[PDB]
Amino acid sequence: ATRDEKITYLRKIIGDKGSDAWDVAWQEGVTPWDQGKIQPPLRDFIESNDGKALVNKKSDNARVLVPGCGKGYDAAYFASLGYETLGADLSSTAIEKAKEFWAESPELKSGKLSFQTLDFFKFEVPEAKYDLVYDYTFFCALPPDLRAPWGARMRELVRPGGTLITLVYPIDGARSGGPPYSIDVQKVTDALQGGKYWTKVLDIVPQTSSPDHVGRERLVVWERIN
Ligand SMILES: Nc1ncnc2c1ncn2[C@@H]1O[C@H](C[C@@H](N)CC[C@H](N)C(=O)O)[C@@H](O)[C@H]1O
Ligand SMILES: Cc1cc(C)c(S(=O)(=O)O)c(C)c1
Repeated sequence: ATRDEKITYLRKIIGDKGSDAWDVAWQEGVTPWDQGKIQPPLRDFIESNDGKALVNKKSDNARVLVPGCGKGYDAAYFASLGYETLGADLSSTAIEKAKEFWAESPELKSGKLSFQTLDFFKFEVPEAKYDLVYDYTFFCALPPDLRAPWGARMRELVRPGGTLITLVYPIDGARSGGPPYSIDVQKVTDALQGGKYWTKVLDIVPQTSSPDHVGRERLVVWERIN
């Protein structure tokens, strides 16, 4: 019942079952990551002018992908802004949980918001790709040997000139624990760039962070270049 127990039990299935351990933890209720809401830094950036420039540039077909959406809080936020948003998670339970949590959302009924059980590493990239991708508590969930494929998949999922927002969390330092892995902007930079493929347009410390997130989180905005 203790959070530390739930993390220890979670890290035990990931060692025994691997990627299939995520749907196991979702249906078993062991979801110590679920905060019920989007992180404040995401809203403040979008409502800022540095973020406004992206929301006003938004075309009438701007597509947003939220890998590892969980219950799809961030995905529902981007749909509320007018984006054709897709929430993708490996767990079919989580996708079913997101569809209940946002059942009354006008965007789920209209189709702007969509929740699908997809594999970030396996699903077919749409031809038009994605104008924006948001990664929170997904890169830090992947084991270290999957970060390079993560950045490789991000290079093809984001269209040229598109945006990849990465809320780097948790920035805990030398903590060698499993999920959630301690990450920094450097680890995200190495995975994304294999000035090769991306441009770090913004790297900021969020003004309004969750209290447990203070000092362990940075919002980084990447642009896909040629
Ligand atoms: N290869 C994958 N493709 C898609 N989703 C994945 C993959 N591996 C793990 N996940 C999902 O990533 C999520 C990680 C969780 N910490 C959820 C974090 C989620 N972003 C939240 O804020 O609640 C789980 O829902 C997993 O099912
Ligand atoms: C994948 C994953 C797992 C856990 C347990 C947590 S945490 O909320 O407890 O820190 C986070 C943020 C991500």
